[PDB]
Amino acid sequence: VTTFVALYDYEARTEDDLSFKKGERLQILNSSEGDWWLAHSLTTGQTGYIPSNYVAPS
Repeated sequence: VTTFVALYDYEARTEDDLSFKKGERLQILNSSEGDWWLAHSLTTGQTGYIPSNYVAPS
C-alpha cells in the first residue's frame, strides 16, 4: 500500500517477523499494531512483522 526503505539490517525476533537488510524496499501492508508493522519485502518477496522505526518512506 505504501513503500518504505529499510534503514538497518534486522534479524527476526519472532517466528512471524520479517528478516531484512538495510536498503530493502518494503511494502507496508498493515500498521495497526503501532511500533510493529506488517511488511512485504519487494527485494526478497518475504512477508512479516518489522519494527516501524526501521523504515523510512521512499
